[PDB]
Amino acid sequence: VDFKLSPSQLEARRHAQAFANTVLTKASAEYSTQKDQLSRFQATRPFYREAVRHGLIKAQVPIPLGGTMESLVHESIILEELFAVEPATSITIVATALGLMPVILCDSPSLQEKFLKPFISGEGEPLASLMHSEPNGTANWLQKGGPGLQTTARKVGNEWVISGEKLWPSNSGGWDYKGADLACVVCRVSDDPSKPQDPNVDPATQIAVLLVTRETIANNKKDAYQILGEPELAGHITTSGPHTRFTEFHVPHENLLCTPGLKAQGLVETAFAMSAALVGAMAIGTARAAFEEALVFAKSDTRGGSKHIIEHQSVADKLIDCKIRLETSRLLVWKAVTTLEDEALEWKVKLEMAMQTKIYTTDVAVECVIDAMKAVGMKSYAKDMSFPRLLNEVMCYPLFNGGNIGLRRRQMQRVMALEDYEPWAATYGSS
Amino acid sequence: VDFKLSPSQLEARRHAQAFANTVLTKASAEYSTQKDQLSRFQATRPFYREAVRHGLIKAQVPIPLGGTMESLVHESIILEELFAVEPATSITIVATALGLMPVILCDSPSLQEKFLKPFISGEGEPLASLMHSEPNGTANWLQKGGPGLQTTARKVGNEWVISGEKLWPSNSGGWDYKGADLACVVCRVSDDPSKPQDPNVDPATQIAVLLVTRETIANNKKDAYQILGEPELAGHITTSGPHTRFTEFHVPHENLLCTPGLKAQGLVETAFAMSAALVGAMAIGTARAAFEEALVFAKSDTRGGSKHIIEHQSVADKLIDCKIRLETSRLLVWKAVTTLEDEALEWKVKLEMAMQTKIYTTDVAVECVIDAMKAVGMKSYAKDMSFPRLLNEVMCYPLFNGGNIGLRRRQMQRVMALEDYEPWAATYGS
Amino acid sequence: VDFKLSPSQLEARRHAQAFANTVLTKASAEYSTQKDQLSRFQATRPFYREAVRHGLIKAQVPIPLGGTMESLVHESIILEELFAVEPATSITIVATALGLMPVILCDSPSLQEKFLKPFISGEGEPLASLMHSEPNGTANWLQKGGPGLQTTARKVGNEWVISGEKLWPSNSGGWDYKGADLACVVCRVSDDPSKPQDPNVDPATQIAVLLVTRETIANNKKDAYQILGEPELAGHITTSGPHTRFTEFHVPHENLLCTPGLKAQGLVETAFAMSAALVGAMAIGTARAAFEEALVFAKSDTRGGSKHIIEHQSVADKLIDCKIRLETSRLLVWKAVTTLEDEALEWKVKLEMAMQTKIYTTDVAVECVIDAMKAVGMKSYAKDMSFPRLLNEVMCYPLFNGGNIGLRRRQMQRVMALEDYEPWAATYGSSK
Amino acid sequence: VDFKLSPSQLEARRHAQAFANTVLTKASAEYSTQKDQLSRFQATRPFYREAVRHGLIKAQVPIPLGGTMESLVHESIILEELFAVEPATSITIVATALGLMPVILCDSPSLQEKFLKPFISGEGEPLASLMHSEPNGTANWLQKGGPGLQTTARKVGNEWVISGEKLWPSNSGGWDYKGADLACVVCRVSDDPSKPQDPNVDPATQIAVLLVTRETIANNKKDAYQILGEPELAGHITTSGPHTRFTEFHVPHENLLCTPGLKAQGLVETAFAMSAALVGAMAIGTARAAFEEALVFAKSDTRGGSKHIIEHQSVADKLIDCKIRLETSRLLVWKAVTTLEDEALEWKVKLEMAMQTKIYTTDVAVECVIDAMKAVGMKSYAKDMSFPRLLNEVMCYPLFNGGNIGLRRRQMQRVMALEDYEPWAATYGSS
Ligand SMILES: Cc1cc2nc3c(=O)[nH]c(=O)nc-3n(C[C@H](O)[C@H](O)[C@H](O)COP(=O)(O)OP(=O)(O)OC[C@H]3O[C@@H](n4cnc5c(N)ncnc54)[C@H](O)[C@@H]3O)c2cc1C
Ligand SMILES: Cc1cc2nc3c(=O)[nH]c(=O)nc-3n(C[C@H](O)[C@H](O)[C@H](O)COP(=O)(O)OP(=O)(O)OC[C@H]3O[C@@H](n4cnc5c(N)ncnc54)[C@H](O)[C@@H]3O)c2cc1C
Ligand SMILES: Cc1cc2nc3c(=O)[nH]c(=O)nc-3n(C[C@H](O)[C@H](O)[C@H](O)COP(=O)(O)OP(=O)(O)OC[C@H]3O[C@@H](n4cnc5c(N)ncnc54)[C@H](O)[C@@H]3O)c2cc1C
Ligand SMILES: Cc1cc2nc3c(=O)[nH]c(=O)nc-3n(C[C@H](O)[C@H](O)[C@H](O)COP(=O)(O)OP(=O)(O)OC[C@H]3O[C@@H](n4cnc5c(N)ncnc54)[C@H](O)[C@@H]3O)c2cc1C
Ligand SMILES: CCCCCC[N+](=O)[O-]
Ligand SMILES: CCCCCC[N+](=O)[O-]
Ligand SMILES: CCCCCC[N+](=O)[O-]
Ligand SMILES: CCCCCC[N+](=O)[O-]
Repeated sequence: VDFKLSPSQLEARRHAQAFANTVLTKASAEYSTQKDQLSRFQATRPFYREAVRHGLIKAQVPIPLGGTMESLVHESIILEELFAVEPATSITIVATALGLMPVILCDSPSLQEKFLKPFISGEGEPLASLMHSEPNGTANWLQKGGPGLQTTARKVGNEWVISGEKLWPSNSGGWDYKGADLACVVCRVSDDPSKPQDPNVDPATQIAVLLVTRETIANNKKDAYQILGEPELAGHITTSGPHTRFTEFHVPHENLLCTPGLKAQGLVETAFAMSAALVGAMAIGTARAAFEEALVFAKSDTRGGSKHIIEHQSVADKLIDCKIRLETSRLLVWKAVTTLEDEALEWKVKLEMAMQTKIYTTDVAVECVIDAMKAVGMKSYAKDMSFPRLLNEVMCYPLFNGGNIGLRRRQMQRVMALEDYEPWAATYGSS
Repeated sequence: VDFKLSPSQLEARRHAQAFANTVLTKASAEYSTQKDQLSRFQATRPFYREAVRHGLIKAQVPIPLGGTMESLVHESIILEELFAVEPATSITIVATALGLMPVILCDSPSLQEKFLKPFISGEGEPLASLMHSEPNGTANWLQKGGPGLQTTARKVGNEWVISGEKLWPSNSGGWDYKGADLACVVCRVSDDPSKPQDPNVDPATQIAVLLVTRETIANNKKDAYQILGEPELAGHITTSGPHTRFTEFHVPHENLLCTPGLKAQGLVETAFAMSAALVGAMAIGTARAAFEEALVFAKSDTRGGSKHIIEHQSVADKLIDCKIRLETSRLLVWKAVTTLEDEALEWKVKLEMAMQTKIYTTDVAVECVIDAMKAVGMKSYAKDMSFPRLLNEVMCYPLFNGGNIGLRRRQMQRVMALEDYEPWAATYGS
Repeated sequence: VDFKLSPSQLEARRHAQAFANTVLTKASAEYSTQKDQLSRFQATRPFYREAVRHGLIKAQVPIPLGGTMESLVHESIILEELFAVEPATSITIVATALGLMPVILCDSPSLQEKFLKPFISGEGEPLASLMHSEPNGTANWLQKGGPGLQTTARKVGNEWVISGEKLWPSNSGGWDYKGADLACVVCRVSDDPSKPQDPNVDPATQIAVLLVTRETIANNKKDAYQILGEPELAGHITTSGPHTRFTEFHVPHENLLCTPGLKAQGLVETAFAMSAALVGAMAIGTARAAFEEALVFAKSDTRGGSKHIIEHQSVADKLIDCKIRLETSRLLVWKAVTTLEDEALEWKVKLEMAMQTKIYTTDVAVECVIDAMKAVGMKSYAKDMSFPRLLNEVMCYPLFNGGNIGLRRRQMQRVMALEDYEPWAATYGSSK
Repeated sequence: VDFKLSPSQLEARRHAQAFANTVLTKASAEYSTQKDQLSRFQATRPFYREAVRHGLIKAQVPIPLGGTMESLVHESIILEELFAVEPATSITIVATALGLMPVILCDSPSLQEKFLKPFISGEGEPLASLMHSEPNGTANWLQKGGPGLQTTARKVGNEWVISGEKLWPSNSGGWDYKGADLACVVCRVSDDPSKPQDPNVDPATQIAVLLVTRETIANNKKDAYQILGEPELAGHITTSGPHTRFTEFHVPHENLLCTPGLKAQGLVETAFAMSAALVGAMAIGTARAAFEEALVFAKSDTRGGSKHIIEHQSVADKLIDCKIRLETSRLLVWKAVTTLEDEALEWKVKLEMAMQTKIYTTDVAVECVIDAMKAVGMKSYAKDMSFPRLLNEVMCYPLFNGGNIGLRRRQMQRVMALEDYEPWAATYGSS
């Protein structure tokens, strides 16, 4: 057991820090002048171009697939540094990563070569999006006897036809609402969308993922793909994750990611279990920013007293609790990603580790930001400090990438209920 | 022991609700348009105008002083209902209340008559402000051996001369940066405004409060009263609480609220204890709004499943936590204001109850909002729901009106450490 | 609205303290020497005797029914004072109160006169028990399609025959395992106990409460009522709440408390709702003792430093947190009992308030005790301070009288899910 | 970065498990009949004997010093397994380990050879004790202007004389009240113990450690070493940590561990930093036992309903919180002990990490047991389940080995306040 970083991990840290400090710090000057979410998102396009120029999108794709990702620990380090400075553009990078995951994870070299090509070129500003979430919600998307996903698909000739709505998937409409360069659209198979999901079939058997490109959208009637709105978010105010409607939207059969059913469901589950672990690094970067701002302040400011406020035990208690939350969170993320990379472990073990990580790191990042604000005091409430941004940004984490209450805890609960659940398998090995 | 509300308390609640629903809900359409904190505050002026017309400023003044305040429980009920709908203007009302308190609490009939007059007229949009807070902080303003307050006053003939800076006090600059109608400026007495506070004197013995009106400002040089900046706040984005600088600012001795010393300090302490308890009503309003929005959602939305989400035990657990926080908070605020009204209790007993109340209610209001968001899920994060606004608004409460960490817990700790501390005197008697 | 105590409420507090300080403080010297739960229980008999002689058992019974209970607030004050000193015997008094409740609450004077008689005499050491809990659990007793209570009853002739097992009900076996003076035994009506509960019938419609006394037990075959064991508890080590087996136990029809069904469930729900609120006073007593010991310690010990430890912010923060939990807890108990006493409010409003009260006060008392220990430090861990006892005692509260997780949270949840739920009805009135 | 266990790490776990299961499980039947703390401790003597025979005492001493300790990760794994089953005797082993540490850590091979000798032999039942704690408290022992330690020492001719009282240090009086085989007695140097400590002297400059064996005690008058009493503990009821008075107690100058002053305080601080980190593993073992007992119950009891209790979301949520607390704890412990072993890192980096570890692991192990009990419900309150013992055992951890409130948080606070504090040095290296 070993925690030391290799020279390439230290170089990824250095490179990510440099990118964030030299490039991302310029973003706010551009996006703050914009009056709405899409406009703010479009204001970040030049920084995502710089990201691409700096190899950061290429770094979202494994080396065997033509990318430059070295490991999930490198990835975790990169995200913590990026989110420690500015989530604008950083969010777009990870949303693209998630949207590429179902293709990265499929077992089909031919499909991969085709769809990953623009993401590993080091050119343009290509966007990917995993379109799962819906207006009616998704916590119950696999509930037997439930309505299931409201975005359905049916085969017609050599085409699939998508009917439904999505909401929240980052990058989905692209820079311009003519679509992401690659969207993985998660659908429930249904020959008659007017009829309810069959209460006697396991919903996981009915899942299909259909790949939708800008060409796909161009090849459809104007009204078949419609952006109906763009949520104005509390924080991450420069991301795009619009409300999209598909009406009789046609997709070629060659764009079906895999055979509909458990294999499709498994690809979605895997993709979101990878993101469950990595989202902890985003949570850590945000909360670390809050902790470091409070820390510097408490060591430099006496608040009209005789001593720096760090000398007050109550103030120090808050900073201590922040520090501990950040340390345990990082350790858990690194354990989780290495667990996911471990070929000798059952999926069950990986999934449970990734759920734990998502739940802990995202819940605890909120407490960390709030305790930092309490330690700094009134000054933390005004916009000449980072806290107002941080408080809004950090509250996204427990809710997003599958919220902790409806989704992650339920996924973890199912694994623990299994007769062959081995709580410590990721640590002490299996029996 | 009784929890029953009287006809006039129930009518105060109805009147507050109707005012918030018919008047306050209209404010957002006006202030949302504006580009900066000050402009948003100014867009709010017609609504404060209506608040005066509805008697809500009079209601901040006790009846023996010519106002219409009926009791602190009536007050608590009004604030809860106002903040459950819209803190814009509501905030301006409570800041005025606070700015009036040192005058209300002093026992000088001629000062009360002269300075409370606009606030009991029912006319105009008069503002008050208690100007205590400073750029450098105030948690340590009474630390023996510390620098103390950085706004100082010295007597020069029949006048006092103010040198220094205030930051945060609501309404202080008025609507137009020519000043609030009444400002109570809290100062440290210093003959030499540049020599450090004497490490050998108890800081409480050096406090003075000077009353400053738009007339006082108009009677000084332009450069003696400078507004240097206006914080852009996370929430309560329509309030004003500027950075003010006083340079050789002259105030008549007749505008000295009381004898400098323990008495001036006691007046500030008493004002901030009353606000300590009443800010709990604010936190309850904001947190209640969150809870009720989450509850209605949980009972009417299945989130793509077969049952309303209130049926999921993890969801119900959050709402149960929210409800308990609110219920215990309102009980504590009513106990505190009642304790404050009791002529039989000693000050320390009242102070300590007021401190517990500010600490508890403001800390748990935050948890209540956040748990309400977690229950609603991803939808709570977008501005078509109330929560983004509520989240920012709620975080103000543990930090403001004397932050819990630096101020209220230390006030409470001092009381607990006194030799004659009786933890249960407000309940079982002294 | 008003928080002022009356001369009678102040006297009630004075009396409870006097009894705790002069009588209950002596109990330890007697029970500490005993080897097992039952023996420890028996060693408290003389103390329960004094409590009866002080009127404390008579005080568990409403005035209209021949007792001396003045109100639920009086009761709340008394319980807090008793538990702040010694839960031995105090626990027996409240367990009796619970056992009396289904009778107190039934609408039948003739029944009440007969069964409450010994409890209001001011003599002897009569014990009551409400026997609901079972070895297999009760969180799901009203789950439709579930097994239901495993203690069943059937009418044979003009008697009822009880089959099954109870576990946990305080005082149930009496002082000598020949039975409590009054036991209210909650059963599920079944004509064939070998057949499972009908999954199509609402469990609440099958509930029956049978009154069993020492005579009822003496009139049955010796093997019809067997005590099988007595749990060794972490804290409250002087109570008795044994494991009881009923086998073809015969009870006279005149001992059926009311018509079986929703009415019988309603009496049980009402009794446990009342205790749910009053059990907060117990939690408060235990946690108050933790708090005051820590506080006096912090104000008189410098732990080798120059200043009393109360002057350290982290220590103060703990005592502040304790104080706040106790203050909010008592306010909620008084609001909840006062709510339950209000004739104008719907049951669901009273129930919901009682559930919140049980949940909040019991959870936060645990925190209060643990924080008081952290503030005092290593010294809190040794038996020359009260904390080791307070620690084990306080952990009882979130688990007992209907656990927060399986019972109280679920009862509250059901009320919140109802179409006509009014969150603030107890504070601001109904819109109905 | 790597979390894999080596074959020797796995054998250590297996061995520790076998020992706890075949040996320590039998201790209860023996100590449960005894009527006081000292007799309960004495009733565990045959079990410590087996422990020595199994090599567990030898395993407390680094190999370079003649012991078998392979690493601090091995040690953490051993302690976790032992305390998951039975803290009787396990606690004695650990107390001995702390007692040995000032010698292990000093730079005197001659002292090390002489005094470690019994502990590396594999025979008898030798006990060590680090005697720091006192009747009047120790959280303020280094406060300038404060009374300081109330156990003082002075040099008289070629001997040191000890005046004062100790309370709590485990094993301090040995099996029979004639003394531990080795006690490191921590003293404040005072020539005239009637005088107050000089408020102008830095207290750390006055610390001395005197080694005291059964020999030293035998060579002194009986009245000069008196056991005044033995605390009756809430949990860990089979340990001894008596109240002892030294009156004119004579010690040969050869038994002086090192130069009094900062060197001596340094040794005490290092020994207590190591234990701070390792006490985490004890708290994990205890909390794990609670979690596992609750899990098994939850997956096999319906509590009179139709489904196992784990299917209830509120029960699962408690179990989930327990697991995350345990998982984050072990991670922090392993990170701390490896940080402590890193020769490249400055001491304050190691100290801050050790403090983090002790505070977090001990506070959350308490929450874990109580959540476990709440999940199981009323059944958890009776002694036919483990929870009553575990609840009492777990409450020791936040209070002992330097309590979080008075000691570990202030130690961490002081480091954080340093002008050159580097929060992430143990992770991302020092600048
Ligand atoms: C910046 C941002 C980026 C995003 N990125 C993407 C993306 O790339 N792709 C994508 O598809 N989506 C994305 N989302 C959406 C995100 O993944 C959400 O987590 C997702 O919509 C699910 O939300 P939810 O967990 O609240 O579930 P919902 O289904 O909306 O349920 C909401 C709440 O209901 C309750 N609930 C419902 N069912 C249960 C149950 N069975 N048990 C207990 N409680 C229940 C819970 O309290 C839950 O929190 C993004 C959102 C944001 C804001
Ligand atoms: C909308 C709004 C309205 C307001 N209204 C008014 C008003 O009408 N009048 C007015 O005067 N002010 C007003 N304020 C300011 C408000 O009252 C603040 O609470 C006040 O400025 C004091 O801030 P503080 O508690 O953070 O103390 P600071 O002195 O700013 O201290 C900041 C932090 O330092 C730490 N600290 C400092 N000293 C200690 C110590 N001794 N012990 C432990 N920790 C310490 C604490 O963590 C504390 O939170 C308003 C602010 C806002 C945003
Ligand atoms: C089973 C067991 C084994 C033990 N092993 C040993 C051993 O081997 N060797 C040994 O020497 N001791 C041992 N101890 C004692 C243990 O290490 C205690 O932690 C130690 O006695 C110090 O206790 P304390 O942290 O509570 O400090 P104390 O000095 O007792 O202070 C108690 C409380 O006062 C408050 N306080 C005091 N000063 C401050 C401050 N300046 N700032 C904030 N708060 C303050 C804190 O709340 C603190 O918790 C053992 C005890 C037990 C029960
Ligand atoms: C001192 C003492 C006095 C007592 N007094 C009496 C008395 O006088 N009369 C009497 O009858 N009993 C009494 N009891 C028992 C007490 O009332 C218990 O609370 C009762 O046995 C119910 O226990 P439980 O809540 O743990 O439920 P259980 O049925 O034992 O359930 C245990 C756990 O399972 C889980 N669970 C089960 N079902 C669900 C569900 N549907 N949803 C979510 N979680 C679930 C919960 O985590 C719950 O805590 C006493 C016990 C003690 C120790
Ligand atoms: C790695 C995370 C992708 C951005 C957010 C995805 N999501 O919310 O599901
Ligand atoms: C009663 C509330 C007054 C408004 C805020 C005052 N303050 O923050 O100090
Ligand atoms: C009012 C208290 C009764 C004693 C305990 C009863 N119970 O746990 O159910
Ligand atoms: C690692 C040693 C723990 C046993 C005693 C700890 N202590 O309290 O100092």
